[PDB]
Amino acid sequence: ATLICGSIAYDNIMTFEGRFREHILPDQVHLINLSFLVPTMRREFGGCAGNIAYALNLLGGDARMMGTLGAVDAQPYLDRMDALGLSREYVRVLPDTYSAQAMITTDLDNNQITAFHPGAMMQSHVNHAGEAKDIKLAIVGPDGFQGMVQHTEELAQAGVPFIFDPGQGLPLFDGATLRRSIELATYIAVNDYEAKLVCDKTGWSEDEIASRVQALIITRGEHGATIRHRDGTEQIPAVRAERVIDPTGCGDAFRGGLLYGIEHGFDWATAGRLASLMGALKIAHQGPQTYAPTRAEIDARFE
Amino acid sequence: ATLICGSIAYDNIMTFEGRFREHILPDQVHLINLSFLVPTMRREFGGCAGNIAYALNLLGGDARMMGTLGAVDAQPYLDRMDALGLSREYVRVLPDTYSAQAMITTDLDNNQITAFHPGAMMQSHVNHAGEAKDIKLAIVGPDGFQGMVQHTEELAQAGVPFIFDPGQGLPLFDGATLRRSIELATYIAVNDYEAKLVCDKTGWSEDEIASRVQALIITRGEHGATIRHRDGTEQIPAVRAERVIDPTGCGDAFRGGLLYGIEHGFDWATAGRLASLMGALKIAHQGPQTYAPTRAEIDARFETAFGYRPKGS
Repeated sequence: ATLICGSIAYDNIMTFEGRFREHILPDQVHLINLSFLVPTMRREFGGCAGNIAYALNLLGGDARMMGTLGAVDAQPYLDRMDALGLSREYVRVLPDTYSAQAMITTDLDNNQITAFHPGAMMQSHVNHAGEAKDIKLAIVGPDGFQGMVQHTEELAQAGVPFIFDPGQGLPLFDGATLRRSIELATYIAVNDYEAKLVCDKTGWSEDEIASRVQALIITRGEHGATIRHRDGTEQIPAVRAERVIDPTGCGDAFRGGLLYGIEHGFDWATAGRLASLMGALKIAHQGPQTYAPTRAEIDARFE
Repeated sequence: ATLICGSIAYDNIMTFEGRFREHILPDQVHLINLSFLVPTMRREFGGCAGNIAYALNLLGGDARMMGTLGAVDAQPYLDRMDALGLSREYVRVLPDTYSAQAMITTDLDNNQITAFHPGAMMQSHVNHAGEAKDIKLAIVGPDGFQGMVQHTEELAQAGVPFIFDPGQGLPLFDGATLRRSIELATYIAVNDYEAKLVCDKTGWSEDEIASRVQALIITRGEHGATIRHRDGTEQIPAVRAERVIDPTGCGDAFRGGLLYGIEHGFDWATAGRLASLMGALKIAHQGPQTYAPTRAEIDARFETAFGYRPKGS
């Protein structure tokens, strides 16, 4: 099985049928005390653990989420996991906390207010990667900082091969902990720019990073991807999209495709293309987890 | 007893370490993209019926909440009403629905933006206010619109005097329904900007509104309140808060006090003062229902602010 260590999040998408600006009051200190009804408040399913697990599930793989939700608002995702046949074993629900979530409100003129609450994601380290069962492969993506660090350590202790994917959590890393995570890692995935940040932060050249992992995966997105291994470098081409609707989640779809390749028999040339294709399949849809290709639709679109 | 019609909600209170006034200006033209971190979210018992009931209950009144909750998450609020000695006869719980959820963001100016996910509140008209027994007085506060209008008509038909408190529900009213609600109403409570809205929407002046009820009560935040009744106008002084912690529920705490004053035969000056005190007692604590003054404390604080002890006439 594949142990997907990452954050589990909701995006609450809210619409204000009105205009924010018409609600500043002319008080000595500008007053705003706006309340508005959101009867069609949307629940978008997110977080990288969720996104990748969803992508690995569609491929026919066996995905195991290790992430933390909040008891205040866990049920919807728990319900969704069960209906998708996803294991909830390593999904810990913590009391008196909210799940990781963004609140996104747009008015009629398309002005936006975004509040992110980290929530249950900041206590993801209560889930210990090593103390599991039947894991052949993992991934560590963006999560609460402590969780990310602990997972890398415990996955190595247990001897599990794992993709280190610091993602948007990369700015929290210093020279030393980034250097440490790379050595313990078996693979690493980043985009072209993050690869550059990693070089700049570690003080190691790309060559030096490569020698410390079985593969270094650099996604260029719309210009494709690259996979640097022992024998050399695969040049993964970009997959032609049906349409561009929402780029949000493509990276995680790409990873879902990638993790299927490693766990199964596929070489880096096929696995890299599998990844690429997953990124193109999600983009033609709104949200991270709305695209739902059947497996036969994936291998037909592969050839 | 006093029937408290209004929303029952869980408040989800977030802090913005900044000022909305710095990012939302009406003279500006660019697309707003305010993005911020909310390190803390506080879950609290809220909703206008809950808050007003809690306040009336603190004073020793008999508050009967009439509102709807959702089955998926009603339980802790029900357990709380039991613990508070608040009767649930008129609280109805609806299957396969969430209770109302307020997503409240507060900034360093104590300015607020609320996204209100009504859920079970949208079904609040499953309650019939005209069937409530032993009711001598009522408030109709912010709720699902259909429920608001229905409570209004039913309480009037049954001859129960009521305060019409449209509050955040006001944009849901058109002119004719607003006018009709006021005609049916015995008292109106609004804040100062809501009063202007009522005037603009009804086409009535504040003078004309006042003439159509026993009292028009207008709250002025930190400047206290105005009560326009048949025999003059009372200007209610603010109570300086012991400290300013959380404005959520201040208006409701005020309504709690006002309702107590009306039932125990307080004159408008004394009723408004008590209302104004409850507001200040509330603000010194986090959450709309965290404050728990004794009746003795309420009384001592009233005298300290106003110069006499509040008495029924």
